[PDB]
Amino acid sequence: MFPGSVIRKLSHSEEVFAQYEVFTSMTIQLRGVIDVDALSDAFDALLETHPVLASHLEQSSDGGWNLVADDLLHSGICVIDAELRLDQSVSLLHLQLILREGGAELTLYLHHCMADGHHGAVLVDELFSRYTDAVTTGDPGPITPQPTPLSMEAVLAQRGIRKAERFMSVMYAYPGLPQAVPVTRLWLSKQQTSDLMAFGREHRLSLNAVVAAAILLTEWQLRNTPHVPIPYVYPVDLRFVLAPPVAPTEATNLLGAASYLAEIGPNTDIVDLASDIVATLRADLANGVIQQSGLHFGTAFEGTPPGLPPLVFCTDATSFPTMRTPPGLEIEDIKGQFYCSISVPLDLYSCAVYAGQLIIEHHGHIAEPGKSLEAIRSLLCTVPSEYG
Repeated sequence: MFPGSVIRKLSHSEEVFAQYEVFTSMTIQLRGVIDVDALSDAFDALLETHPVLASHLEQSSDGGWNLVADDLLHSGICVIDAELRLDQSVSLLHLQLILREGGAELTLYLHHCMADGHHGAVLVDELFSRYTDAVTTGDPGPITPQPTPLSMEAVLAQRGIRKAERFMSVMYAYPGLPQAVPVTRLWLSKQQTSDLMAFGREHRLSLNAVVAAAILLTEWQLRNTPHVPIPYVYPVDLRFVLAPPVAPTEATNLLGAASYLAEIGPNTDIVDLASDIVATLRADLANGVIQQSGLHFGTAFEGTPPGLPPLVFCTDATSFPTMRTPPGLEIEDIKGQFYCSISVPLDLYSCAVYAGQLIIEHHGHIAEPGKSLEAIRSLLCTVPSEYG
């Protein structure tokens, strides 16, 4: 509504991101001439299509958080040639362009209470779609403003759905200024990827499916604790699962959480593990466990709960291709990073295939960041060659 007025209170599912001042960034390394004027038009046009982004959070007397509306007259790009303070109470979106040699660095900051990976990616893609239309044409494209995207509990309420479920047995058995989260990243040669892929569909599996196995195996090899299970959790976009489908910007965060207690022994086989995981998902979907369980992937930012072995979180956020860029500009790299407030127990893995190259990542304040990532690294290059 009018700036200063309350848009809506955040849903319990969204509060995680407010409680840990979680912000998500997306940086595109560029090469070429950035027509800043046109870029600013695209950013302004985008904001008019998603007027919610023009707000901030205010913790209500009732312990909850209010999404309060702001004005769009203040939100503009920020060109440069840390130097920045992300603050929930102030803004939830920041477009930072840093000019460089051949190309500059485009970086979008988005508070996670307004979008999960999918919703955000769609925005990032919209931005570049408008820039291309802004440079190609004098117009960044038509603007049709959308209403306040729904919270997950809102989406379920519209449907029947009124209102962990596997880690109960292993139970007790066996936000000031935000700071960047350390992020380690390892790549794979165009070839090594193709090798892992070929090995993939040569077992009725997928990169993501295998990758998780590799991650889960390694976790055991370094846990220095045998026979102790490894609780696994990953995101599931309920947008293609639920009743009338939900569109990416239609909801804030609609990523369900799929649990899976991996029990790796010294003989456990990659495909064996990979396939069991994939199958369990299907069983849960078929039983409506994922749809009806209030579990969301935001829980990832809450680390491991009491009385439970270290949870392994991994997001299959492989994406960002087919992204429009006018003639003369080209994307050289796309890195994602979080900026939750210090002390966030964020232990998370992630992967994606960029330019036909698999990219492994480990996020969070952890000792020997590239330790497991490397163990997992060589493991994804071994399995495809020597399996028989």
